[PDB]
Amino acid sequence: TRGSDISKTCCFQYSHKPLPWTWVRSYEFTSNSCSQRAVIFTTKRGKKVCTHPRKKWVQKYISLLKTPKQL
Repeated sequence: TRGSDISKTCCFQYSHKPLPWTWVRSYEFTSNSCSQRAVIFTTKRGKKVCTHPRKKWVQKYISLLKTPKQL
């Protein structure tokens, strides 16, 4: 919320593994202009990782890291 709100960058590689919540912070969906829509999980080190929204494990990390409750 107080880092880089202008991080509208696309993604490409997708990690397939449960990241250690100890180093996880939040997440963020890619932009619509990107040619490959993908979710992203941010860690405590400041490194945002891209991932696929299809994988159920990712849907569990997004709802857990933070719920989309913004109108």
